[PDB]
Amino acid sequence: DHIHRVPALTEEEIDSVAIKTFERYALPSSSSVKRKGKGVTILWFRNDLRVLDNDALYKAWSSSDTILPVYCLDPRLFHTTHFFNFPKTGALRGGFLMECLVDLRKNLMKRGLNLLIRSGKPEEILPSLAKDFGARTVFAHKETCSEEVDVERLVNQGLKRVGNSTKLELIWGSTMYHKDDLPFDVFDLPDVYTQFRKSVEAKCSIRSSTRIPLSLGPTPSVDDWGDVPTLEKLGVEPQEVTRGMRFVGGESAGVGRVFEYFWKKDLLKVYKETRNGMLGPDYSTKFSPWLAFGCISPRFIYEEVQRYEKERVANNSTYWVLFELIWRDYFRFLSIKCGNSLFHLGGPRNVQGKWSQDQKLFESWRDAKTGYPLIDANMKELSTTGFMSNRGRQIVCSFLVRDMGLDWRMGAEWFETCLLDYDPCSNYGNWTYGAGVGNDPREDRYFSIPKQAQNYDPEGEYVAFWLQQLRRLPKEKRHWPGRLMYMDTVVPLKHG
Ligand SMILES: Cc1cc2nc3c(=O)[nH]c(=O)nc-3n(C[C@H](O)[C@H](O)[C@H](O)COP(=O)(O)OP(=O)(O)OC[C@H]3O[C@@H](n4cnc5c(N)ncnc54)[C@H](O)[C@@H]3O)c2cc1C
Ligand SMILES: Nc1nc(=O)c2c([nH]1)NC[C@@H]1CN(c3ccc(C(=O)N[C@@H](CCC(=O)O)C(=O)O)cc3)CN21
Repeated sequence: DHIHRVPALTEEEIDSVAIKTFERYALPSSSSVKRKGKGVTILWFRNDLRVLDNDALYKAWSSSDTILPVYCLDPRLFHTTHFFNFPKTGALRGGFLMECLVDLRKNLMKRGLNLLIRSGKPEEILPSLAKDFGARTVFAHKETCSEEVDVERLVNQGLKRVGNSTKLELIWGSTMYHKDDLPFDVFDLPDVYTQFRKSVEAKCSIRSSTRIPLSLGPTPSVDDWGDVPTLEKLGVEPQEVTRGMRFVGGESAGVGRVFEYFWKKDLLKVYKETRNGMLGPDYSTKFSPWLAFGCISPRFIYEEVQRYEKERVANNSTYWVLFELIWRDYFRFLSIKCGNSLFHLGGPRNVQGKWSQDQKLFESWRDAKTGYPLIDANMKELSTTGFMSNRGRQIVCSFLVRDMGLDWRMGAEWFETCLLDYDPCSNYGNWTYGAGVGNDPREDRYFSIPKQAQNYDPEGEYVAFWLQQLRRLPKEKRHWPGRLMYMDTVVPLKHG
């Protein structure tokens, strides 16, 4: 078949939906906020590429009279992964990022601002801009993992080294439940998801999304706002989606997908019954890439769900989308409690010894040549589109770790290279769980390829779509085609 744009909306539809959505959440009046004499501030964007429900943007605006929005294309983002040195950012996510930047500049311009784009390290670019424009502060969202917090440290020290006079203000964001509202400090986050969930749902409230004014200007006088970099300048060979889902970067496209899934298609009311699907855009929200880049936020999604429940229907599916967003919150907070044990072979559980790093075995998994259609189709979906269904990710993870016996980080780093929605907290969090090195032993499980195939792809419709040489075969053969109609198997399945 062809490439399915996600969202499937036309460029005009995306623009009108974005306008209506921005309109719906616009700040009624800026009456009560005085900006006179507050000076210049720099807003440093990272993975919060949106205008809507952006607390850093709001705080920057309300504490200044002029804002200089900046995005730094950090050279380290295009180097290599930590342990196995795969590309740090694969071509597909890189392409999605560029679309996100183009859209952010466009949306900032609509509110009277613009986005200064520079290529280089934030700790070198920001202190320089702060001095040049006499900014009193640099606002940004707080991140949680080692690499990102190290950059925060370098930027903070860079600003001090040019004087006091300039402060880095990090704002908590990204989560549906706010860190400050939790019924426990993250150091004491429950190691069992169910307990974390029951606690926040019983003792916490979700904050309303932050309303942003329609007028946010002016910016300082800038001679060159910068071109959006090209992947080629960054040393990445562009790659386009040849088949399947083609996700469209940017906040505009993101709110367009929320509109598309919830309202236009009215699929939210059946979400829970379909979320284990693997084929097509319809089986789940597909919000992950926009959430990862911060093109959309969970507080916004929650308010849309509330409106849906009021106007259309409230049931187990409308609630389940929130259940899943809580999983995202959980791994984000867990990243703080775990620190770098999140990336260590033994994981947070600080487990065992073992594991092979057999390059040949790994490559067969990576290149979709394991000989098992269920596995191969998923790995091909990933390298072709930068996305994989949640069901598929759990399965390929179990296969790599349990059937192939490989160092789980090889799989985690490959996902890091390929996923449009790559998020360290969620990626490594879910990998530690699947690998059995997280701190909830009740989640340690082996996925039977035959059973999974039977339960989630009975007609072999999914593997057939991705592995066209199986399309002619009847089911039964689709999943056990044999070595001639398909290919040899690289390893026996660990469980009979
Ligand atoms: C090995 C492995 C690696 C993963 N890597 C990532 C990753 O790098 N980034 C990422 O965002 N998700 C990751 N996931 C979680 C989950 O598979 C994806 O969020 C989901 O497939 C994204 O598609 P969706 O938006 O249609 O999902 P939906 O089912 O529509 O869920 C809605 C939202 O809930 C959140 N969510 C749902 N399930 C999970 C989960 N298990 N953990 C965390 N958040 C969840 C996401 O933000 C998602 O967009 C991983 C899962 C596994 C098993
Ligand atoms: N977005 C993102 N953020 C990250 O921080 C991150 C990724 N992705 N991808 C995976 C890598 C690997 N992660 C790691 C892994 C190990 C240490 C580590 O062992 N640190 C030592 C101290 C420094 C040293 O001696 O190496 C430690 O004792 O914790 C740090 C970060 C950070 N990683």
